Amino acid sequence: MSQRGLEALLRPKSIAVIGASMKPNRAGYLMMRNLLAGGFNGPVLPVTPAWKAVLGVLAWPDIASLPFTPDLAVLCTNASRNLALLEELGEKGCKTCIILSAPASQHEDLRACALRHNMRLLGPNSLGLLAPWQGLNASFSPVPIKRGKLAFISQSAAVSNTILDWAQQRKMGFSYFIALGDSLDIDVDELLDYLARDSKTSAILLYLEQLSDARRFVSAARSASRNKPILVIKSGRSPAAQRLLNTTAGMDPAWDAAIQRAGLLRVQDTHELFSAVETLSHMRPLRGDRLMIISNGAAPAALALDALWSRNGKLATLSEETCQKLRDALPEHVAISNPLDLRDDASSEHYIKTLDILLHSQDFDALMVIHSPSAAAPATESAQVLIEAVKHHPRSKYVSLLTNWCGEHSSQEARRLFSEAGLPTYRTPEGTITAFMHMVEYRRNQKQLRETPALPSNLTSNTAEAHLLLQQAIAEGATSLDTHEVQPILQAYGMNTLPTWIASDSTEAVHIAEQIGYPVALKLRSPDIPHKSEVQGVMLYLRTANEVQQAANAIFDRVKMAWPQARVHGLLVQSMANRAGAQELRVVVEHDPVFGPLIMLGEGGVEWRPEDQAVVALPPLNMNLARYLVIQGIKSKKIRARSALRPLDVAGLSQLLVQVSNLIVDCPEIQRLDIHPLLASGSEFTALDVTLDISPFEGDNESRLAVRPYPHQLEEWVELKNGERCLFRPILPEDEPQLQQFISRVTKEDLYYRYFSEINEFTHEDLANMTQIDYDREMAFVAVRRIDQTEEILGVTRAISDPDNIDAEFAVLVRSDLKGLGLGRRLMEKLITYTRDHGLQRLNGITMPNNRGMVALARKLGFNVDIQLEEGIVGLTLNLA
Amino acid sequence: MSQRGLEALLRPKSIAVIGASMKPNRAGYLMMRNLLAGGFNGPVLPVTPAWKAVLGVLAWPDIASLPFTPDLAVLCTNASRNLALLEELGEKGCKTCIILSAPASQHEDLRACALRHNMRLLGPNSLGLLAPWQGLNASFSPVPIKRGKLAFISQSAAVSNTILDWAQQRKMGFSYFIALGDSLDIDVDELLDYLARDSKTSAILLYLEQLSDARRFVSAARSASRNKPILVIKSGRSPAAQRLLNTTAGMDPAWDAAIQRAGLLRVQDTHELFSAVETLSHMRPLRGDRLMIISNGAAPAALALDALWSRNGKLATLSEETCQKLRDALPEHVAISNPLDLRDDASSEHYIKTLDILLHSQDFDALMVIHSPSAAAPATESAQVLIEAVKHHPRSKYVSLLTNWCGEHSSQEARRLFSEAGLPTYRTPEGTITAFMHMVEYRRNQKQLRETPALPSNLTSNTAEAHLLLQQAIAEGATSLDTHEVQPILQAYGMNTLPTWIASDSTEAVHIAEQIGYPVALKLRSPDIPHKSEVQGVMLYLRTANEVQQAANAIFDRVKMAWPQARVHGLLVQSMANRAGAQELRVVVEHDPVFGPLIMLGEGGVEWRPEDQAVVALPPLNMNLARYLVIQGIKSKKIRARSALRPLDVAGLSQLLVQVSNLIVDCPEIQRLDIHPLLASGSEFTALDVTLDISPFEGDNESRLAVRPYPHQLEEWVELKNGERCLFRPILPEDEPQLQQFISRVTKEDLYYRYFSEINEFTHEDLANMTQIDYDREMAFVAVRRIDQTEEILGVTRAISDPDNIDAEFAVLVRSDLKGLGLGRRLMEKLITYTRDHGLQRLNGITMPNNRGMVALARKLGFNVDIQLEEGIVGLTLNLA
Ligand SMILES: CC(=O)SCCNC(=O)CCNC(=O)[C@H](O)C(C)(C)COP(=O)(O)OP(=O)(O)OC[C@H]1O[C@@H](n2cnc3c(N)ncnc32)[C@H](O)[C@@H]1OP(=O)(O)O
Ligand SMILES: CC(=O)SCCNC(=O)CCNC(=O)[C@H](O)C(C)(C)COP(=O)(O)OP(=O)(O)OC[C@H]1O[C@@H](n2cnc3c(N)ncnc32)[C@H](O)[C@@H]1OP(=O)(O)O
Ligand SMILES: CC(=O)SCCNC(=O)CCNC(=O)[C@H](O)C(C)(C)COP(=O)(O)OP(=O)(O)OC[C@H]1O[C@@H](n2cnc3c(N)ncnc32)[C@H](O)[C@@H]1OP(=O)(O)O
Ligand SMILES: CC(=O)SCCNC(=O)CCNC(=O)[C@H](O)C(C)(C)COP(=O)(O)OP(=O)(O)OC[C@H]1O[C@@H](n2cnc3c(N)ncnc32)[C@H](O)[C@@H]1OP(=O)(O)O
Repeated sequence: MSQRGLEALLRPKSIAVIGASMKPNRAGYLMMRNLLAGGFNGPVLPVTPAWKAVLGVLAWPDIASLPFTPDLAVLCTNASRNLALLEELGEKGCKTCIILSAPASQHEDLRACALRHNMRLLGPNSLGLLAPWQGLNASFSPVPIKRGKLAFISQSAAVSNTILDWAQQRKMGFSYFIALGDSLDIDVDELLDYLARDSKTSAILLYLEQLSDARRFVSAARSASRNKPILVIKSGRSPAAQRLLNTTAGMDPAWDAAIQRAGLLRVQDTHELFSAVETLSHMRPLRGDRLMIISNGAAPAALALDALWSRNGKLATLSEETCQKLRDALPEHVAISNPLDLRDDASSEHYIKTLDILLHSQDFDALMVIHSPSAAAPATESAQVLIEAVKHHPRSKYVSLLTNWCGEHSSQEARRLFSEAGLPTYRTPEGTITAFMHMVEYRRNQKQLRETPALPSNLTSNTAEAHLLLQQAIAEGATSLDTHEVQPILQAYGMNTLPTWIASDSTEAVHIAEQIGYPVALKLRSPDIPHKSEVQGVMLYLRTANEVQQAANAIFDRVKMAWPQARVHGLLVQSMANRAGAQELRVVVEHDPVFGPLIMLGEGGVEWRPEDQAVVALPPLNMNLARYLVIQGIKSKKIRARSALRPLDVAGLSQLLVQVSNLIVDCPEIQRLDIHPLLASGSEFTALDVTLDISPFEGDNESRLAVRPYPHQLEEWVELKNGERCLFRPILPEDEPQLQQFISRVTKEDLYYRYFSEINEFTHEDLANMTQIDYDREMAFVAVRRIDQTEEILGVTRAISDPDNIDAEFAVLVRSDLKGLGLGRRLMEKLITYTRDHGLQRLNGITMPNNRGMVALARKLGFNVDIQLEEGIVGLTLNLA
Repeated sequence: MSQRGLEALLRPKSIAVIGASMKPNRAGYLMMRNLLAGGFNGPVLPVTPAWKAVLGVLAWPDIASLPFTPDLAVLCTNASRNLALLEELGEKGCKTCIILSAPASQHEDLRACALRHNMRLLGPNSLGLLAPWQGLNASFSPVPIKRGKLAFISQSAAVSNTILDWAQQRKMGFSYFIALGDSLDIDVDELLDYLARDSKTSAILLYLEQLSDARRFVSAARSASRNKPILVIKSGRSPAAQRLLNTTAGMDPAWDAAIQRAGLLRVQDTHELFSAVETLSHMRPLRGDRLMIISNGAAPAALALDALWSRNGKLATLSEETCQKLRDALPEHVAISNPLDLRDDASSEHYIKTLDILLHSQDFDALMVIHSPSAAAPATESAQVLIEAVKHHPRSKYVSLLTNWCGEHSSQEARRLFSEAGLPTYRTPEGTITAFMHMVEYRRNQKQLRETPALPSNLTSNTAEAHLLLQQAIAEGATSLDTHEVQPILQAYGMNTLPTWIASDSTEAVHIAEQIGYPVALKLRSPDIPHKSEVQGVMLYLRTANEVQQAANAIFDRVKMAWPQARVHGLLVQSMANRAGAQELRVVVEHDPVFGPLIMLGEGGVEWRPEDQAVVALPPLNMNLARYLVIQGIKSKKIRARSALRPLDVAGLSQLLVQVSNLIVDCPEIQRLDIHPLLASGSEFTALDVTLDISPFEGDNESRLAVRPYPHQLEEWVELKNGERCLFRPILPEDEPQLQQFISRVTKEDLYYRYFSEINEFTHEDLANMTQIDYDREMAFVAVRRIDQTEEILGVTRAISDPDNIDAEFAVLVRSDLKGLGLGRRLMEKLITYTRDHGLQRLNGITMPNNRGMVALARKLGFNVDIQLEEGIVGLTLNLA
C-alpha cells in the first residue's frame, strides 16, 4: 500500500541475484549480463553454490553470507525453492523481490509470507523492469533500451518485447518500463500514483487484460490524467479470446464506460498502438481542431480528406489576406485553396515559400505536409530544408506539425532526420489523420466532462416506502415482480406507468376490455418462467372481443397442455391504442462482477444485444452526464433523433435517467431492471412493461459502486451565538455560481491570506477544480442559508489527502463581513471530526506571520505552532486527526 | 474498339523520342536515360533541332528525316506544338503516340486528328508505361522496376510512384505497369480485354477515379475475372474530395453495386492496398475457409482471434488422432488446442515438430505462424528452419501458408528470406487476418453469384395498360402521381396497394370516415406544394367518432387555411393499414448519371440516408439476386428480421423486388419510384404511400442499363416437316435441370462429335457456364415444347464472339432420337440471321472428316469447306455471318 517501499524497487542502491550462472543458456546468466551492461552505480552481488565467480564477479555461497542487506533481490530458480528462499530473504532484511516462476496454487502462501516480513513482490512470471535514467536493466529481455520521457506498463511479455523492438527501430526511448506478470501484490493503481509525481515522465501508455480493484483504478487514473495524457489498449473482446486468456468473467462495455469516466481514451489495434507511441513521444499539444493540408499531388490528399470525413473532422478556411500566395509566390497554374495542391513538378523552394507564408498566419491549429517521390524534389533535400525552415521561424511554437513522406525505400534517411529533430512522421495519410483525431477526441472528452450541471427540477424520493414494499415482497419469497406490482415503487421516485388490471377468467377479461378500449393486450401471470420469450406469453393489438376470447382460451389451453403444473394467478389486461409512431426506447440495469451496476440505453422494438446497439454509463448520474449519454446515443446513430414526427426532448429523458440512477443507488435489493419499451411523446415519458429481480442484501451499500456517491449522512444543522441557523453540508458541482458570488464578496487582503498571493480572477477551470471533487480522496464543507428560494454561501473549508491516507492538507475561509460570529471554529471542528473518523493520522497547514487570527484559532484548537522568522513562515500540525 | 492496334503500344519494335535534350533537368533527358537503361532490343531515335547527338546517340533534325517509320512515339514538348507534331507523325505513318502535356480545351481537336489518321493515343498528362519482360521503360518515373507476374493500372501518377517504391523495398516485380492519364482514347476496358489473354499475367490490381462507359467495363471485368483474381480501390467518397477531383456527378453506392455485380472486390484504404499487393503476389489459392493458428505467446493470438471474430471467420477443430502432439516431445505444460500456444521459452525444434505433425493432417485449409522476439528462438534461424521444413514436406502444396514475424528491427533478414522463397509475410496479426478474409470473401461472392435460380410464379405484366395510363397522364401535363393515381399501374404488374375509391368534400370527409366508424386513409393534398412536411397527416389515434369529428374538422381548417394560391383538389377514400404491429420497409429507385437506374432497400426509419443505411443492386433481377440482396440486408444489421413479432418471409420479398424490377425495366417514362411504408405481415406485402415522377422519353430503352436484359423480341414459333410446332427462344439460367436431362439423352458418339473428346461428367460449374451468359457477347437458342406444364429441350445452338465483334465461333447439337426432321437447319438459319443483324463479319468452326452430316449441312448453307487430311481436321468459314 504505502508509496514508501516502492523506492527500493524503482531506485535501488544494491541488487542481489539468486541463481546466477556461467552457462550461456541460463536465465541467471542473461540477467547478470544485462545488469552488468546497464551502467549501474551500485554493486551487483551473485549468489550460488555452484560457482566461485560469475562473469568476473566474486560470488557468495548463500544468502546469509552476504556482507550486508541488499535493497532488491531476483529469484532465478525452480518454483519448488520459492518459499524457503523467501523466508531466508525475509530473515536477512530485504524488502523487495522479483520472482521468475510460480504455479497458481502457491499464491496464498506467498502472500502470507510476504505479509509476515513486510515485503513487496513484483508479480510472479514477470519479465522484469528497466529504468534508463538510473542505468538499471533488471530484466530477462533480449532487446536494449534508451532514455526518454514516455512510460509503459504491460501485462504481457511478448507485447513488451515487440514494443521495445519497435522503439529500437525508430531511435526512441523511455523513462520507465515495467512488466506486471500475475499482479499478485504490486498492481497498476500504485504505479499510476507513483508515476503521477515523477518529474521525468510526461505521458503514459498501458496494455491491460484484467483488473482486481475498480474504484482505486478509477480514482488513480482520474487523479493522474489531470496533468498528463494517458492511453490504453485492452484485448479479449471475443468469447474465444476470453477462453484463451481465462478472463470469461466481465463485460466489455463496462470497460468502455469505466475508461471514459476516468478521462482516458481507448485505442483499437496494434497499428494504432505504434501510432500512439509516435504521437505521445513527438507531437506538440493542440490548441484547437482546425487542419490545413498541402501536397505535391492530388490523390493522397483526396484519401486524407475521405479519412477525415469518416471521423467528423474540420477543415480550416484561408483568409483573404493570406491568399496572396497567388500574387507572386507561386506559379499561375496552382489553385489557391485548402488543400493546396502544388502539383507533381513542385520544387523545394515552393515548399519553403509556402511554409513561411502559412506560418506567418493564424488561420489553423495544425499543418499536414505530404511528399511523394519526384525528380524535381528529392526526399532528403526537401526534408532538410523543411527542418531548417521550421527551426528558424519565430511563430513555429504556436502550431503542431505532422509529416507524411510516402515511399518506403527512398524515405528512410528523411524519416531518420525527422526523428532526431523531434518532428512526428507517419507512413500513410490515413494513419496521420487517425493520429490527429485521437488527440482531438481526447481533448473533447476531457472538456465535456467538466461543464457546469444544472439543478434538477424534480426532487421526489420516498425511500422508506420503497424499502417497505420491497421488504414485503421478499418476505413472501417472491423473486421477481411485474408491472402491476412495480407501479407503486416507480411512482415513489416520480415515474409514471401505464395502468393495468387483473382478470381471473376470460369472462372478466372481456368485461373489462369492453369497459375500456377494445384494442388491448393480454398477458399471463407466469411466476415459473418470468421470461417473455420463453413461452411467448405477450400478444397485443386485439381489436375485437371475439379475438379476446379466442386468445385467452388459446393461452389457457397451451398452458395446461404445455406446462399445466405452473401456478396461475390470472391474466393482465391493458388498453393499447394504436401507437408506434411515438418513439420506443429500452433501458436496462445490470450488475457487473468487476465494475458493479451498469446503465444501458437503446432502441425498444428491435432485438437486444448491447455489444453493438447500446450506449453505457456508470452511476451516479447528474444532468450533465445524462445529457452526455443521450447526445452520444444520438451521434452514433444508435438512437434516431425525431424517429417519431415530434423531435425528441433531451431534457426530459435526462431527468428520467437521473431518477432511475437515484432509484438504483438507493435500493441495493434490486439486481436487475428492465423497461421494455419506454414511450417518448414530446415532454411525456411513460413505462409500458417493467420487470424487477430482487434478492436479500448484506453489506454497506456504498462499496458497491466504482465511484463514491454524495454522502448525504454528513448534513447537520448548527446554531450560532447570535441565534442564526444554517446548514453544513458537502459541496456540489451545482454550486459554481454561488461560489463565484462568494468569491466576489471577499476583500483583497483576505484573498492574499487564503491563497498566499494576489489573485485578480478565477476562470471556469479553477471553479470546476474547486467544485467537482472525488469524495474518496477529498472533502469540502460549505455553510449555507436560504433566502426566498435562493441559497447563499457563508464559508468553506477543505482537506486534501495523499493516496496512502496518512497526511492531509487543510484550509478555511469566511466571508469578510461575517467575521466574529464563530463560523470558523465550527467549520474547523467539523473538519477535524470527519478527518478523524475517516482514518487519517495528521493535518498540516502553512500560513504567514501577521495572520494573528488563524494562529490564535489554531492554538485554541490544540495545534502545534512553529514560527520560523527570517523566512516568514508559520507551520501548523495536529496529531490525532 | 480494335485489339489489333494495341500491339504497337505494348510490344513495339522501334521508338522515337520527340524533344530529347542534353540538359539534366529536362523531361526528354530523363525519358532517354530510362529507355537506354531499360534493356531494349530495338533502336531508340532522338529527334531535335538543338543537338547533333544525345547521350552518345546520333540525332535527326525533324520527323521527316527519319530513315523509316517508327512503331511508337513520345512527345516531350510544350502543348502548343501538339497538333502540328501529331499531323507530321500521321503523315509519316506512325500509329501510336504518348502525350506529356495538354489542356482540356484541346481534346476535340486531338480526337479529330487521331481519327483522321487511324492513330491511338495514351494520355494526355500520362506518366507512361513499363513492360519488364520486353526490357521497355518508356516513362518519366524515377523509380526502377523488376520482372514479375502482377499487372497494375492506375489513374494517378503519385500512387504509381508510391507503389513502385513499395515494390522496390520488398524485392517484388510486375508483368505490366500502365498509367492512363486523362483516358481520352485508350481506356480501362480495352486494357482488361488485352490482359485477360496475356500468358505472363496471373492477377490484376486497379486504382480508379471515374469511368465513361459502364456497360463495356462491366462486361470486360466479368469476362476477365473468370480465370484471374481482380481487386480495385476507388477514392473520392466525400464532397470535399469530389470537389478536389472534379467528380461530383457520381454516386458511390452505385460503384459498390457495379463492382459486386461484375465479380470483383473493393479494397478500403492504403494499408489494404499494400497487403493486397503482397497477397496477390505470393499466397497460394485457397481450397477452403478453415484456419489454424500457432504462436510463441498468448496475447498476439488473442488479438488475432478478436480480429477474426469481428469479421465472422471460422476456426478449425483438431481431430482426436492428431493428439500425437501430446506425445511428440511437446512439454507437459503445453495445452493441446487451437490456437496452440507454445510458450515464451519455445525453441525452433518445437516449431519444426509441430509443423510436421500438423502438415500430415487434413483438419484445416490455411495455417498462420506467429513469432515474437525471444532468446530461445532467434528470428533468422527459426525462419530458415521453417523454410526448409515447408520445402521438404510432401503435402505442403495442399494448404496455404501465412507468416507474421513481429519486431521491426530484428526481423528484416527473416522477411527478406521469406520473400525469396515465395512465402507471404505481414507486419501485424490483424493485417494477416484481414488479408486472409479478403480472399475468403472474394471466393464466397463468386460462388454466390452462380447458384441456380428458381422459376417465378408466372407473374402478370400488362405492359400495354401501364403504357396507356402513363401516356394519358403525361398528355395532361402531369409531372408526378400520388398513391390513388398509381394504384392501377402497380396492380397491372401484380402489386397490392391500399384501396382507392372516390369521395366528396370535407363535409363528406367525416361521413366517409364514419362509413366504417374507424380510422381510415383519406387524402387531402396540394399538387404544387414542393414538400410533404406540411401535411402532418397520419391516422394514429384518430379513432373515436368524437375524435373523428373534432380532429378531422380541425385538420381541414388548418390544412386549407395555409395557402390561397395553391390549386387544391378533392377527396377520395382509402382504408387503414396497421403499421405499428407490422414491420415497415422502404424501397426506392433512382437514376444514376453513370450506371443508370439503381434499386435501394432500407428499414424506413423516417430519416433516409442511403450512404449508410441501405443495400443496393443493379437491375434486371431474378429470384437468386433478389434473395442475395435481402440476405445481405439482414446480415449487415441494416434491416431486422425480428423488428416485428412475426418472422420475415424472404421469398415473398424477393418476388416483390422482382416485380418492381420488371416494372422499372419495361417503362422508361418513370424517373423515380418511392414506396415509403412498405408493410410486411408474413406472406402479405402491401404498399401504403407511393410516389412517381414521370417525363417524356425519346432514346433507346435497352441502352439505359449497365447489363443487357433478356431479349424478348427474338422469340419465334416454327413448325417442322411432320407438322409439330415448337418455340425457339434464348436460353435462361432457370433451364439448368432441363439441360441436364437433355444431355442425359445424348449418345456417346454424338457427344464425341460435339465436344471433340470423351466426357464422363458435367458438374454444376460447367452447366452454370452453359446457362448464365452475357447477352452482349454471347447468344444461344434452344428449341422447346410443352408437355403437361413441363418443358423439354430438343436442341441448342451457340455463337461466341470476340471483344472487337468481328469473328465468332459456332456450334450446334440435336437430341439423338430426333435427327432427320429439319431442326439443325432451322437452328443454323436463325443463328445466321441473328449474327448478321448483330453486325458480325465472319463465322468459324472445326470438326473431323468422319462427321459427314455436319459437312453436308455446311455445304448446303454455303460454307467454304477445307479438308486437311494427314491432320484429321476440317475447317469451315462463312464470310458474311
Ligand atoms: C516472463 C518471461 O518471459 S521470462 C523469459 C522467458 N523464459 C521463461 O519463461 C523460462 C523460465 N524458466 C526457466 O528458465 C527454467 O525453467 C527454470 C530456471 C525456472 C528452472 O530451471 P531448473 O533447472 O528447474 O532450475 P534450478 O532451480 O533447479 O537450478 C537453476 C540454477 O540455480 C542453482 N541453484 C540451485 N539451488 C540454489 C540455491 N539454493 N541458491 C541459489 N542457486 C541455486 C542451480 O545450480 C542452477 O544453476 P546451474 O545450472 O548453473 O548449476
Ligand atoms: C490554513 C492556511 O493556509 S491560513 C488561511 C486561513 N484563512 C484566512 O486567513 C482567511 C481570512 N480569515 C478568515 O477567514 C477568518 O478570520 C478566520 C477563518 C481566520 C477565523 O474565522 P472567524 O469566523 O473570524 O473566527 P471565530 O469567530 O470562530 O473565532 C474563533 C476564536 O478565534 C478568536 N479570534 C479570532 N480572530 C482573532 C484575532 N484577530 N485575534 C485574537 N483572537 C481572535 C476569537 O476570540 C474566538 O475565540 P474564542 O472561541 O475563545 O471566543
Ligand atoms: C508526371 C510526369 O510526367 S513527371 C512530372 C512532370 N509533369 C509535367 O506535367 C511536365 C512538367 N513540365 C515540363 O517539363 C515543361 O513545362 C514542358 C516540357 C511541358 C514544356 O517546357 P517548354 O520549355 O515550354 O518546352 P518546349 O517545347 O519549348 O521545349 C522543350 C524542348 O523541345 C525542343 N524543341 C523545340 N521545338 C521542337 C521541335 N519542333 N521538335 C523537337 N524538339 C523541339 C526545345 O529545344 C527544348 O529542348 P532544349 O531544352 O534542349 O532546347
Ligand atoms: C458445329 C461444329 O463445330 S461440328 C459439331 C456438329 N455437331 C454434331 O456433330 C452433333 C451430332 N449431330 C447432330 O446434332 C445432328 O446430326 C446435326 C446437327 C449434324 C444435323 O442436324 P439434323 O437435324 O440431323 O439435320 P437436318 O434434318 O436438318 O438435315 C439438314 C440437311 O442435311 C442433310 N443431311 C443430314 N444428315 C446427313 C447425312 N448423314 N448425310 C447426308 N446428308 C445429310 C439432310 O438431307 C438435309 O438435307 P436437305 O435440306 O437437302 O433435305
